[PDB]
Amino acid sequence: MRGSHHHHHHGSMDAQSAAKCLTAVRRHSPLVHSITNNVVTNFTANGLLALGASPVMAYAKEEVADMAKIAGALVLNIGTLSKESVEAMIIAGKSANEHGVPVILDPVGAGATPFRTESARDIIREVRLAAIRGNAAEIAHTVGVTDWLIKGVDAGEGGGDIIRLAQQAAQKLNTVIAITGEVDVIADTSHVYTLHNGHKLLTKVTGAGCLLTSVVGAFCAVEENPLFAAIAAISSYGVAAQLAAQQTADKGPGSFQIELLNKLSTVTEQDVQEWATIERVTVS
Amino acid sequence: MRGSHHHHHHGSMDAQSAAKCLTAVRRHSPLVHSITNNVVTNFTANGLLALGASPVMAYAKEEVADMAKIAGALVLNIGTLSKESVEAMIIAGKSANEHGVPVILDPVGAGATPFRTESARDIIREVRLAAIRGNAAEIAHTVGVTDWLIKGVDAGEGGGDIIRLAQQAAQKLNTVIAITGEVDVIADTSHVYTLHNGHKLLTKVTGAGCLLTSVVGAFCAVEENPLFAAIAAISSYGVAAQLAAQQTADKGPGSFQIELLNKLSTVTEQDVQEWATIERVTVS
Amino acid sequence: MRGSHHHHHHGSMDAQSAAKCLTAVRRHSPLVHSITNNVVTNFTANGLLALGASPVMAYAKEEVADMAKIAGALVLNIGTLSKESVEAMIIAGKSANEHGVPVILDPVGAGATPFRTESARDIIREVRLAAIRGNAAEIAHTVGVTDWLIKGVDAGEGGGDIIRLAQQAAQKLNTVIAITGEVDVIADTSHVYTLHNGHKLLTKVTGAGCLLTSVVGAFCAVEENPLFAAIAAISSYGVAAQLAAQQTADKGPGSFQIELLNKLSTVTEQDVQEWATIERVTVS
Ligand SMILES: Cc1ncsc1CCO
Ligand SMILES: Cc1ncsc1CCO
Ligand SMILES: Cc1ncsc1CCO
Ligand SMILES: [Cl-]
Repeated sequence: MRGSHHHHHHGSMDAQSAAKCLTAVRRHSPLVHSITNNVVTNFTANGLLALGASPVMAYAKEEVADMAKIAGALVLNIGTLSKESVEAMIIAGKSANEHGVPVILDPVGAGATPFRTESARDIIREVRLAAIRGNAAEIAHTVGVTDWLIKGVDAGEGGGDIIRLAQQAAQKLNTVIAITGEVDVIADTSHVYTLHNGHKLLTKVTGAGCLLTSVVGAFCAVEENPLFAAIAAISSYGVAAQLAAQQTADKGPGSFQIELLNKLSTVTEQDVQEWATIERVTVS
Repeated sequence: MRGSHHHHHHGSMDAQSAAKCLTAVRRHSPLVHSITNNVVTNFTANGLLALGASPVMAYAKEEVADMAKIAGALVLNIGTLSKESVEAMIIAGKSANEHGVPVILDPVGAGATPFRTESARDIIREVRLAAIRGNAAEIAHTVGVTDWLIKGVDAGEGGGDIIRLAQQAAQKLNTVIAITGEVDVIADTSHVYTLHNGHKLLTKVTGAGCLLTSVVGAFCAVEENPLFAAIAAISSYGVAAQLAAQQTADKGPGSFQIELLNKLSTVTEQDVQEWATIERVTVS
Repeated sequence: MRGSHHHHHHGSMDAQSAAKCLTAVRRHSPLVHSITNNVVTNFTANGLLALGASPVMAYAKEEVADMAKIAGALVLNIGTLSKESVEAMIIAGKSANEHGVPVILDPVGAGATPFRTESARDIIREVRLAAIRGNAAEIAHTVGVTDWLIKGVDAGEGGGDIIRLAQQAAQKLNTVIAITGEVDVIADTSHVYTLHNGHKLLTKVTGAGCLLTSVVGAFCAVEENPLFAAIAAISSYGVAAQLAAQQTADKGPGSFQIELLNKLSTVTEQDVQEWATIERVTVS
């Protein structure tokens, strides 16, 4: 089911190709194996079901190798990590690597404690990753940006710094780096894009980001290029979120959470084509 | 308190009696002890509360025997099992057995990985179960395929193939077998029934089956005969699910999940007596 | 971010001051580190985000000390405790004590099993707590090392005994004791208050109490006096609950839960000032 829905020889990844990827997810219902934190398990599963994917949660070292080998994508999330779960994530990741199943990492809280930072690097060192999704601070700490410079990530300013961070981190780790924030930045070793969809309400629902990383996995299961896969995932999620906010912005984060689940199931190819905002960044 | 709300010497289980058990659950608010997966814990607890029962979750080997013996029912779910949690489930089940507390099992994933099939089997070997609730494949692979026939060529589900599986499994494991899905069959050693109350939207809510097994536990806490208890539980859940679906319409799986919790609370004894569809199967 | 929003010199704690603390919580978005049960993690995080706080969940002994020292408050909840989690809770509490981070305890199920009663007591013995939040029975079983320690009249149920229970527990443990029920009673070593806000629908939402404890934590992060912080937290929460009920009372527990999250976000200073019912108990 891992097809090719876009190629740079035809131009920059765009809304139409993103919309195609979404339909492929609905069509193939990829099995997405998540080894995530216990604050977002139920939400992640429900979000994936709403979207049209097949979620599976298995954490036991006695069975993670077997589950990951048959999955369409593997997503590792250290939100509530333990030494045991980190072990399982690497066992699952190696099985995934051996079988060609793309692996996505969400380094939740990397930088907050040495344990999270090191566990994130342990995974990167022991597992080949198709992509890493996180906020600017988490990415900077994970890749090793020098202490004193990290501050350069604070506040909310853009136009190059965050864009360069993404490309430099991608070049260093040889993977796709997706930094979400006021403006989202996605890059691989030689290409960079900025995405402009979503709604601030997402910052008021726990797991909004964790679920997003799982959605990136679902798209990575049907699109061979993780960059394009991630761009389509984030754009689709963002449109779904904007549509959800229109119906609940005035009600509150509770109604919005529920409506996001509804929209992930009702958002159409037409919606993405019409509202997705994807911009290629001139790199040179 | 567990009593008898129906006897075979009073006819075959019917909606009338099912509604009576629902009222009994709400009147006694039985304590239902769950040792389940972290993907459905919150949803399971909220569903039981809405229904009218009192949920409690306890997993540590240092207390499961103590919590189980004071419960009205113990429910074991292997959704996100670990070697340690299964050992805890058995310790809990044995305490329940020694104190006369009904034990219900949900063999989630049995047949998907060897670890899961064997874990389900270990529990069955060490714990006397009042009932087992799961899908056809999970029941078949846990008991082991003996009878293969059902129907040739993809045409119809038949129904007799599942009825056969249910009763055979009930006889082999000497327990109540509740198989749910498109079919829906419940049976014990000498009796078999078919229920017809559900909705496809349940396939869009994670833990929809896990919560259903917990509800079966709530009913077994007040109805002495597990066959009657399971039938009442599933019928009531099914009616609630139908009402939730009506109210939901085309809103989405998020709205439906919320409405299911609402209806488990507002569904009435009269609603059950009216929509519960219970068919006793005449096999010979 | 921990300032003082009231002083007994200006009289007793009142709605006006409660309102100010709420605003303080939203201004600082205090980081609330919770080591809680797996049935309420998502609800707890979502509730804190809606309120305006910043939740973080960390449980591994490899990081709980590092996470606690940078938090605004530490919340310990034994709902689904394990030998490992209790150990981690104490490690986190000691670290928090070393840095002046307020620690709140929710002795869930204390008295139901010896392991929980013992565990609750081990934490109290090893960690200086700012406050303990639970129901009458849990507080009674926790402090009642002997059946005579807490002096009072033994009879059916309890009420006026609650105020006396609170006073004695607060004096014996040297901390703030918040007992919630149809009527809430909060006390420290020298003052006693009863609160009268909220709605019975809260008994139908799992984690309603666990979240409240976390909210007490968020307020303690911005108000140096734990008694005052606890009153403001419980009053604000109750008001949000009444407002949510008014719009959900006849829909069901599912709708209510969602509306509670909405209201924790939309409830204003004015709402608290007008609805919060705080009464100082003339004791002497
Ligand atoms: C806030 C939080 N803390 C640990 S995991 C988590 C969920 C990410 O949204
Ligand atoms: C998605 C999931 N993972 C383990 S159990 C479960 C719920 C089945 O609906
Ligand atoms: C009911 C329950 N059982 C274990 S923790 C818990 C959450 C408190 O509401
Ligand atoms: Cl967990």
